[PDB]
Amino acid sequence: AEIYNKDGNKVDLYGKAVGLHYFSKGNGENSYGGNGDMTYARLGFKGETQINSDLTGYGQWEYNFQGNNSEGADAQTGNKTRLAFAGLKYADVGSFDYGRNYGVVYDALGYTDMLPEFGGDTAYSDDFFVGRVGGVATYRNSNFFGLVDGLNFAVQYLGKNERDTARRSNGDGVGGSISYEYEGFGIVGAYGAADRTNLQEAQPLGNGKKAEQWATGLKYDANNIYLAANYGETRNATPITNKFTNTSGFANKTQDVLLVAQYQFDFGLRPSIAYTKSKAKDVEGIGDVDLVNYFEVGATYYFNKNMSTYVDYIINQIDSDNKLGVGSDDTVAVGIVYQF
Amino acid sequence: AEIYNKDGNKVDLYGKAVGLHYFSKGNGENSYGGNGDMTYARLGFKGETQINSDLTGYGQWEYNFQGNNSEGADAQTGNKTRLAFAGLKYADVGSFDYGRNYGVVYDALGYTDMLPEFGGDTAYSDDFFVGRVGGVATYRNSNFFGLVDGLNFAVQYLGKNERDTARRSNGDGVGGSISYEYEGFGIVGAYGAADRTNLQEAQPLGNGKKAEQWATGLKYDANNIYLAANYGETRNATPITNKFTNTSGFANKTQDVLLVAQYQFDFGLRPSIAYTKSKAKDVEGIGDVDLVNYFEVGATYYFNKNMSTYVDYIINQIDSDNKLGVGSDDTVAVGIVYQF
Amino acid sequence: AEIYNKDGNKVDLYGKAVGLHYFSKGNGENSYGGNGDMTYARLGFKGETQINSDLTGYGQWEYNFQGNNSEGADAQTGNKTRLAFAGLKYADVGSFDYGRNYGVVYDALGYTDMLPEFGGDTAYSDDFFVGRVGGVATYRNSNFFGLVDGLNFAVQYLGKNERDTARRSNGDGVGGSISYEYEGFGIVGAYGAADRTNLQEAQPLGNGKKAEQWATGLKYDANNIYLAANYGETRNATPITNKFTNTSGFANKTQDVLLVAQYQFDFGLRPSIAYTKSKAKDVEGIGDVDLVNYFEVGATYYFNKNMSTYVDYIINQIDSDNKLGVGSDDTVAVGIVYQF
Repeated sequence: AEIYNKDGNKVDLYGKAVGLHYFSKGNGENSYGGNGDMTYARLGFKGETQINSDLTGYGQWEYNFQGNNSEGADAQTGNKTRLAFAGLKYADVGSFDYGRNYGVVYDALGYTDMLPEFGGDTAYSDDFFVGRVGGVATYRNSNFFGLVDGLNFAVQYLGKNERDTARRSNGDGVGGSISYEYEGFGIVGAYGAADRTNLQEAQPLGNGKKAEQWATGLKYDANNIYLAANYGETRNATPITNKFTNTSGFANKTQDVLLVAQYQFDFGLRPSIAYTKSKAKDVEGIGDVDLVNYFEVGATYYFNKNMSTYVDYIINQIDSDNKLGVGSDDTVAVGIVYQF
Repeated sequence: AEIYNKDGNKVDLYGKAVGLHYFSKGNGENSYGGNGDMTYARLGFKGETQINSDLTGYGQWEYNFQGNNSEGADAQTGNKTRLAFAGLKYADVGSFDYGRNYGVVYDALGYTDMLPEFGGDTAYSDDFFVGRVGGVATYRNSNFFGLVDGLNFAVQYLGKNERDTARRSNGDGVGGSISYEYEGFGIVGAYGAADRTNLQEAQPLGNGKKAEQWATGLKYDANNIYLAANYGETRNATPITNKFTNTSGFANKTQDVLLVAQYQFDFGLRPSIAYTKSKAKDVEGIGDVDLVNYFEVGATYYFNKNMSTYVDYIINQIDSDNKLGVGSDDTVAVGIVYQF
Repeated sequence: AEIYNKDGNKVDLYGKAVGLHYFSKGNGENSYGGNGDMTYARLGFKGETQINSDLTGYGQWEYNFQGNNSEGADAQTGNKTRLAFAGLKYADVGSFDYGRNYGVVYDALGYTDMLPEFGGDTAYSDDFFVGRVGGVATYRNSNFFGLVDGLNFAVQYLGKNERDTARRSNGDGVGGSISYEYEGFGIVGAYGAADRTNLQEAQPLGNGKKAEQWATGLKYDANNIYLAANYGETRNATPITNKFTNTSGFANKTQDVLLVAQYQFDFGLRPSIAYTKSKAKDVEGIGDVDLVNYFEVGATYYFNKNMSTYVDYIINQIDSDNKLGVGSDDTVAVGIVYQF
């Protein structure tokens, strides 16, 4: 909501409350998304200030508050800042921001990250360029300097983040993306590469000094229809766990595909169908193994721009024999959302 | 404060800062409420959107920020989300919300939870139906489908929350409440029952597979007067500790009474008197033992709807011999509050 | 931003997003400010309500959200409430607030805490009267009861805070400050003294039962110029670490000086030069040793009241032989800030 607009500065305070539950058999330990209460809230602000006719400054901060914790010792489980960045945008020259922000490969992966609750499986947080990540400098360009309608490109530098776990760490790297959109159609490519830290190199799973991620997308978003596909591959980038040996690391190689189809009826119903598969290769001790493999059926009803509910069912196709011990059971999410 | 109201959606951003101190003898270790700085702040939003003439959607999120922690290693002690839920309300049919919300037995216990700082002793957080708790689905009905002025009822399902401590866990359960209010008078009953988790069943204190809580209330709230009483009992629900053996569990049985009387002078003074007693029975190794036993005198002055101060004194009647090692000393709280 | 103003109550919701990076050689382990992403955000509210013609009530809460953490296990590192207090102000009689607030010796140290990113080295958090601290009661007086233009004084009681570390603890104490400002000139003195806790007395570094801090300031702030100096000394108050022995405590004695000079050009550039030196004496096993010793050059450009960027370079003069193992390398910070 726009809670302040004066002197060329406008501020957006936003947020939501999501009542959310997952249903899966038994513990949910052997399932796609687990089991139980998953309620949470969000709070964020995004600001935009007019410095002059050609120059705008902006910033944004976004936080996640889990609402499925006690008020006791686990009160903080899963809380975090999601975004925190400030930047400048000039004319048709381009924009630059720094902070915690989306890695550039998400420019492609965004095409399919459209499911009510699940999906966007390969867009991992703190995983180089595929998702939200800290210390990223990003240059963006709209309509090629104002010369080409619908053509955008982006260049991003990722600072080194040496953390106490290999999962959330990374070395220095560079990536970029390019996209063209014309009258309903969208196409996008993105690539990123970066050094791995010594801690990542010390993990049992994943072998190499460099990490690489890329992905391409096609979409059609005209009127009430939404169709999109993504394809991508990664080297030493995708985080994995062997539940049998309690071993952790990254996948030497992955190949992923994501498809989504949805339709928005004017009366508020938005049915959804999707497919996602992420395969890993050359995993030490395992070889080839599916990481994600499922169909999705679901729907969201929008009462309005502020209220909605949704069901999201995961027809999980990972088999009970999966060599990594990836969960084989289905998961369904039901939720009710208030946002401003 | 209503910081946004447009297009049928209104948003309330609220919060307060409370400068608060407790005074009790010595360490305060042997006292009712402890000793020292107890300053804190709150932040929350509650939203309400008009979907149509008969349908409203709504959500709310509420957080506690302790202000008596250092900026160091204890920076987070006692911080938590208090409420996080969204729901729909239709005509006279009723309302439904899901998320972290008040257990239905609080519909009764609310009558006496009216003291400036203390009181509401049996309304434990994450304790089934008596207080705030996660994963609760709640149906509410006002004026019996629009047919009976002042008659309300509520039905609530509590999802299982299997946490890492028995204190904050619970199994599946169902509860409800009914209340009738007419011209100053209020009466209310509520009951709740639920399964206990294996972790709760493994604790030294408390024996049984089921937990049960109920309570009834009477109140008079006309003009400047406020009088209210609560009575209630619980089985395997009330959390307790034996300080001698450092043993923890739940009370097999409790019987509780809460009384409050207050008067609001037009010039802003609101004097308060209260009595609270919570007895436990069949406690392993102990038998019968008082958990809470005190009189309360205190007062709040309201400078206005935004500013107030208060003193709250606890005449603690727990004896120095208390078999559980419950604190025997008095406690007084003094506070100054800014809220919006 | 003033997001609500009605019925004599005005509320300020403010905050910022700061994209921030530090550059220092190698690990940055041997440097002044370290190395890497240092992005963060702030959120706070400050409220002011008219109780009557002579009486205003007020409160404020301020929180720090680090934006250089993963969304994983370190998600919370460095997050905290900075301020949380409420108070009343009456006529020319004075104001009183309680909560987490600035220690009174900061009334002096504020003169030089003016650098873009660094500086204000001796204003430690949770360090008695020099910085933000919990459970402080503060009386302030403006213009000597309305009798003396520019003369202010303050008296502050510090409640005991017995925490789990000696660093963030303190005993009871009292301090005050006095300041006089006339047409660009400012002068200020402040003193504070307090008991030390048993935990502080048990630390290897620092010997004594009492802690003491004082400081004086002179400044000139007319037009576009800013000049200020501070001098101060402390006993058993300044927190220190011996990196060689991994020993911790407080400095028996410190003597500190802080100088700053800045100029604000009308077109938005604000160049900055500074000097800071903090020496410790009678440190067990060491004797005399510099804690801080550097020159600062830097600048901030203000695009407007909402947008800015800055570079801050620390010419670190601590030598590589420093007996405490204080970092000897330089550090430069670059940042881009959006605030409302």
